[PDB]
Amino acid sequence: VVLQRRDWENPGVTQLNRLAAHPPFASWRNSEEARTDRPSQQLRSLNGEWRFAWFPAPEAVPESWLECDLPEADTVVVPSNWQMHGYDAPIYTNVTYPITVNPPFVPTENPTGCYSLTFNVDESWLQEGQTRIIFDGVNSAFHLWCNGRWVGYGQDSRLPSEFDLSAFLRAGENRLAVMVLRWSDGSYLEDQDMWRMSGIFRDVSLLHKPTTQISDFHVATRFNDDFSRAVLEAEVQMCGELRDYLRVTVSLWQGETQVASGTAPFGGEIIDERGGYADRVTLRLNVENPKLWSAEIPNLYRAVVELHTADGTLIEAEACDVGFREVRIENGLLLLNGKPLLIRGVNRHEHHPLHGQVMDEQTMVQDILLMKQNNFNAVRCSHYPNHPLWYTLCDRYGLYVVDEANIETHGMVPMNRLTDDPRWLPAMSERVTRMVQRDRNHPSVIIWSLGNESGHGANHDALYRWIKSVDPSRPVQYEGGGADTTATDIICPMYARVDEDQPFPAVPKWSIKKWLSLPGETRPLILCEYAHAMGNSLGGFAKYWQAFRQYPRLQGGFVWDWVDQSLIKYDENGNPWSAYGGDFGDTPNDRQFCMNGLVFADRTPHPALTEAKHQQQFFQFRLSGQTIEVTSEYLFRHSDNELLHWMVALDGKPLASGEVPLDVAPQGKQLIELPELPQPESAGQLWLTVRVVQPNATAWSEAGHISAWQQWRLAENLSVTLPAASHAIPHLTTSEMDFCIELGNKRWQFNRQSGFLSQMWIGDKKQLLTPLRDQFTRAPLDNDIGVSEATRIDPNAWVERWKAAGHYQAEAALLQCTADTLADAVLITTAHAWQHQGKTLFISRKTYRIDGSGQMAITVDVEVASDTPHPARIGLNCQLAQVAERVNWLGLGPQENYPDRLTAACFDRWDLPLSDMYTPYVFPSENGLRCGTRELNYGPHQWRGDFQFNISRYSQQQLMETSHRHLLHAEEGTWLNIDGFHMGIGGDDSWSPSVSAEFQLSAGRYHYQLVWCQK
Amino acid sequence: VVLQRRDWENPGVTQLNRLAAHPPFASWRNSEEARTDRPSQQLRSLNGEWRFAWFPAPEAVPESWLECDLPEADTVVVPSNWQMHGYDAPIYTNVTYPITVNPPFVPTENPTGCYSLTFNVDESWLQEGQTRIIFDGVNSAFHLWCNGRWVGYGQDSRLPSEFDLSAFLRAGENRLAVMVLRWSDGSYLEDQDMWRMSGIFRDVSLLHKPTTQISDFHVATRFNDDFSRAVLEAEVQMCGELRDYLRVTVSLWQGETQVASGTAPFGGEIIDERGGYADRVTLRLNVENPKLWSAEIPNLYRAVVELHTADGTLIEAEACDVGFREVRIENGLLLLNGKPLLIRGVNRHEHHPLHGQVMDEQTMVQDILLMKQNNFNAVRCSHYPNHPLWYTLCDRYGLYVVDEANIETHGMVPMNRLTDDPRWLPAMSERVTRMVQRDRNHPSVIIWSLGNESGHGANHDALYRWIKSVDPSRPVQYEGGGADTTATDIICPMYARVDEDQPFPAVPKWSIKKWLSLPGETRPLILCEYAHAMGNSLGGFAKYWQAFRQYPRLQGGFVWDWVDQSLIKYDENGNPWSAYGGDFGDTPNDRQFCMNGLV
Ligand SMILES: OC[C@H]1NC[C@H](O)[C@@H](O)[C@H]1O
Ligand SMILES: OC[C@H]1NC[C@H](O)[C@@H](O)[C@H]1O
Ligand SMILES: [Mg+2]
Ligand SMILES: [Mg+2]
Repeated sequence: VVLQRRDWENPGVTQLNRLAAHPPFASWRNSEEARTDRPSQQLRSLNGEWRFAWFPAPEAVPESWLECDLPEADTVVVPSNWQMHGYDAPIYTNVTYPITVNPPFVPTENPTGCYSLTFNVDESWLQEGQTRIIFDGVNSAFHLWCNGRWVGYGQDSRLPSEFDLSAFLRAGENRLAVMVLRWSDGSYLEDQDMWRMSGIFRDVSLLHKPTTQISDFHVATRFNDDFSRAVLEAEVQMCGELRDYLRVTVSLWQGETQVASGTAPFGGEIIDERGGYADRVTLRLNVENPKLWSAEIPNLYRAVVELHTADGTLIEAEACDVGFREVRIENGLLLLNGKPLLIRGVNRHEHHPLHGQVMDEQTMVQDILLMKQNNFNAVRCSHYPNHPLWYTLCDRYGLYVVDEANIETHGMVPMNRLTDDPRWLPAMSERVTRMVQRDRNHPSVIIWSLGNESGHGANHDALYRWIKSVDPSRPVQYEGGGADTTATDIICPMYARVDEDQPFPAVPKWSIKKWLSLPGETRPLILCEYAHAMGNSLGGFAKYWQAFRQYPRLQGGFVWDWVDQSLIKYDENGNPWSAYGGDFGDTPNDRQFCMNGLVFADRTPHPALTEAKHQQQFFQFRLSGQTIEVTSEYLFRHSDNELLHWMVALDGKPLASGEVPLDVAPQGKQLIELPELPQPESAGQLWLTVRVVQPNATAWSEAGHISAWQQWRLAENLSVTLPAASHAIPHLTTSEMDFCIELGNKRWQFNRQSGFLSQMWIGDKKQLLTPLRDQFTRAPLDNDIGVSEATRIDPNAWVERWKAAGHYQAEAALLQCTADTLADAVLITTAHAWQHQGKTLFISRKTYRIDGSGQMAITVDVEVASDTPHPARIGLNCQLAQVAERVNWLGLGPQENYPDRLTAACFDRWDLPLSDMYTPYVFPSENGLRCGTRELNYGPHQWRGDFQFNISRYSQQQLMETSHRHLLHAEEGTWLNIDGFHMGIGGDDSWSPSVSAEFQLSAGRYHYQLVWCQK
Repeated sequence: VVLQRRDWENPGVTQLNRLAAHPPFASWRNSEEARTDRPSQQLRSLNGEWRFAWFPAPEAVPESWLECDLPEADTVVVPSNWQMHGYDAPIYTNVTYPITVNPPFVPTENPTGCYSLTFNVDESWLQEGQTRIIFDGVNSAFHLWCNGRWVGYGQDSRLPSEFDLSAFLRAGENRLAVMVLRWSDGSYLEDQDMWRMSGIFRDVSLLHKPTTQISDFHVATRFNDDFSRAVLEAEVQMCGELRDYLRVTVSLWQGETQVASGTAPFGGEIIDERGGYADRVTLRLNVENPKLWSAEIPNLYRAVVELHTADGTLIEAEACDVGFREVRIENGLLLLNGKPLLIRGVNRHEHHPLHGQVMDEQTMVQDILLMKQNNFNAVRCSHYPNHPLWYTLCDRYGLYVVDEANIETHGMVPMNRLTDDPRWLPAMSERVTRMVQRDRNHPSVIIWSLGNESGHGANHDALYRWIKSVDPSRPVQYEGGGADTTATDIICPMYARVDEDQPFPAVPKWSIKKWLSLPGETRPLILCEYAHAMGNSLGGFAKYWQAFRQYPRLQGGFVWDWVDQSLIKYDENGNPWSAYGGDFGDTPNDRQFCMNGLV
């Protein structure tokens, strides 16, 4: 009968015998237990060891399995995904569906997981009341049997399914059987860009309720004009037999103090011509001076709802956390508690590198702490409802949540083929209505979303209107169909740029400043995705934050995204390594496109995370003379856990220091006057640095946490002292093959055929393994490669333009190599031309001046053909012979920084182990650059100038040829790249050229100089 | 397997294997035939004599009935209601449901009608193409078998159900079996004040289409400021295999004269980031000085849609009647073709004293003539979609139509118990979406209605918005929940008085002059029911007509109602007499309250 109906290939059947959706219940039988949130005896977990067998299709499952255990089944932990235990491969695909597109049919080869559990039920559970089983998430569809008898069917992987088991359970031993299908007609609605996995991946519980029970309750808060008086409105519904003696009490607690209370019999007000709801009641509770909930100060109350008799015998209690806050759109602005929000948001997927899509408390808490420590206030549930514990932790720690329906049909052509079709309106409505019914009581949820990337169809407008009518208290947003349709209260583009338009047919992406002012437009604009964090990325991030602060109706956005979705594999020696699409034999697949996070899958930060922290800070600073103005960007809190540290330094050396407490009202200013600063004798630039420190621990941070910082140049004294005249003169030797210069124990050799410095000796120890040569290329970054789908190549991507022009293959030809003795120096002059099939790309003219002090001054002038694509860099590289433990530099740091991502970095003297100067991105690329550098020390060498550098054990050629970080091997010696100039990295998106014109090397002529000496 | 699933007690299953809804098709294989509206060889009627047996429940039907005819079955005419042949009693109840209210369950004693037909299919129908069966209305739910094999299931009594029979038919003799249930979970949505009857009560047809076919088409008309230039916009969709040589032509005819024409290959404009519809095409035809449709002068054109090859071989044609008119609400007034309407309307049920709820051409024509001879210009389909011929006759003779979804839950307490519940949103959406997809091309339909007497729930606001988005060309109205909710473009009270207020709790009936001017109110007001014509009645009628003429935003209303719903019984001498509720042993019942007509 079950394989006869094939309910998984039928969009009109989304469930059989499933109970209504409701807020989370524990059925306490004691009000004190409910108030203090203690564990309930009536709610029993079935997590643990279950039996499991895998089958290639549902027709291959033996009939005996319903009756009793299969001999060849294994013991496995629930919750889990079965791909993580090795039964079949996880599939990573972005847009293309992982099955043939033939809606609503799915392949006959439909992998099937059979789970089963034997468990004991207590005798008191069968005498009276209702027993239900709850599956918090099953992917993608399943049938359930209890003691051999069929119970029901469910679809939608991301919301709980509940079934009544009262008529199926017996005293003693019981057996559940659950058959889970990988594919169903629900799969057409679940095309998110993520690993496709399956199984029972969220918790399983039994819940015991009495026959007369609370079946639903809703909480709402209404305010006066100044938020000094609130009304809590609770609506309660019951199921079972109505009696005259039944009563409902709602009490409101703040800690241990009862703050409000109300009691009533059942019976709503008249609703229409036929009467009202006999089985419902509304309580109104007045609260004076309520403490308001926000992400800055997450004040919660506890509401307890009791069903009891008139004589006062308790039947059951339920409870939730309540926050008083009002969200609304007024005159084009999104307001919380009367103030305009600025969203510092990120998109987050539920992902764990060992457990796949199984989430636990420990990982959720780790994410929330790291988010708040980096100045995030908001999270977008991309793109499905989360584990129910997630919303509780966002209520307690304080994050705003955007809660999103599990609907994405990206792989359809056109994108709205299903969402414009009335036969799929039933399936889509279950995904939205059940999410709102589960989550409507959480204060942290402030916006509902209709899904992601499904075009714009009439089913979207209908569901938009359904939510506005059942829940008027939250705005609704939807990005599909060009980001400003009639199904959204907020304009919510993805990857729109700050200043540049992208005029695509039908769905243009205006620049964000222009979009606000299109004729007729009045809504606020919040980007649902911006700043694609794929690999070495977030260039141009500061330009979004400058716009968000200047324009009132630009209210921020959600970065894409929090955590890299990589998985762990083991090699032959059992060493773990990070894997991406294609590494499991999954095909077709979309390769590294699954790794887009600010943090690695193990929750270690990428260098871009510090850039986000700095642009999102809650204190802004200005300097005028000796005065710092501090401006608070808090909306609700006074700065009561904040002190300002300032320091004045001269080229790294500290000169003066101090601290000042911060006493600044929300949205206010404070002026801090600095002491008379010292006048130093010596040459150099003075630097002032301020940092805001939190002296006391919070729920989310340690004592000493740095929350904000800023650096300025003060007075500069230029150096007018001429170098001391030495008595030694460098000696020049000319052979046919070489110029050699000697001075003491030091020796330099220049090859007369190649025209480069080929060797240096200190004593009799060689210093180079490779000559010092010009470099114009970089191992390309993900933003340079410019691919979102592995099958589709963009000929406008930087890496395509550089390969076509021959930048990676260009050969140096020598034009000139000459040597001359001056009075106190030897001068070497060289010129080279880089050519590819007749065309000259670059010319480089160089002088080397070696004086009596030992210092070698290098001067470089480069010309770049105006019709070649602009180069990625202009500098020198070589392979040094020695490996040292430390790197010491005077310049921006201490983390990796690039010309379009250097606002977070500070000028100072930095000292790190060599291994910290390499960023281990899983897909290897150019990495580890430090800009604005004046001095670099490594072993005996010192370089001085005004340059960017990177230093490591991997060549640019090795990083370009290697697809995975675990396959890189350290080379002999150390590779040094020293650049006079370096292109930006981009990252407005990663599938089209995104470097802004002010970060391209387009000048045509370039000059820089270095001194190389031995300290 | 069929009595194991019990699909009739489950609001989440409204159909199995039913094809998509679409405007009426005849599949002509010749453009001239399509233009002149001649009978199609590809559309075959199965009306006539069928076999029929009655059973007290679905579990009492013998298994043999699927294979072959029962000996104790009778010969009966289809279409019919089985209560009119004496198999059980018709029930007249106004508000109270005729079953125990226990949604979604129905009684186990669920009278069951088993119909069957033996018929011949021509050999050319099985070689190529698709063959479908169409039931225009079955009350209330049914399973269908062909040659012993289960085909599908449908609910909603008032809209067509279609099933593909290509894989089930054989050459020579075929047998259909249809098992019809009186009660289903669909009955909770069908609580209209009328006789409760059952059976196959509208036509049954076979339709033959080619494998590559026109699957849907829509017609829309846009105008300049003075109605001197129009654009006819036709959207056409196909099913089957896309080829480069396929083309669509739309021509527009006024009598014998071709007036406009356009041709194109398949391929819509870009819609979004993934492209456009490869299997759709939009033609735009310009028309100068079009003759405008109205109820006073019902000027029609004929649109012919041909699917053909580039060399000009015709694959199939479809056609409809087109009227050029614009309906809109502007500054609080309902305008047709730029002028403010005054609705002289009546509510009409499909009722015949001998045949029950079976409608025929002759009775429809008799009603329309009497309506127009008595100065009516408008009719409200109370409270369900009509027989498809009704809309064609209102196009040709000139009446405005309000077309209403088959949803009424009057007997619930409170009235919005189902329509405020998201688990019934699937069932309700099928009733609205399939009606709009069937009727959107008729010029006579000028307003959509969401149903009748179902309170006001969130399912109403969602469906209101669904229609405004798929069909912006007609206003939407809904009376429930106090007549002026967010689910209506028109204030549409029932039985509000001219000068006197009726201040009921939650749902007051203001007098109509006062309602127009409540702070914030800007919509026009048209009474969806007024002046109850029960017996010796219509006193005070002149006072409504005086108000309608004096106030611009009072634009008329629909009288309740056209025809008395009485039935014929026979005495001992065989003399016919008119019967009302209770005269068939039906109990409980609401007595003479079923007779409310002007005729
Ligand atoms: O990584 C690209 C990014 N683009 C937009 C989508 O919403 C995300 O799921 C993701 O696919
Ligand atoms: O005859 C009373 C009348 N009242 C209003 C209803 O809509 C009609 O169906 C009818 O019941
Ligand atoms: Mg996508
Ligand atoms: Mg009624």
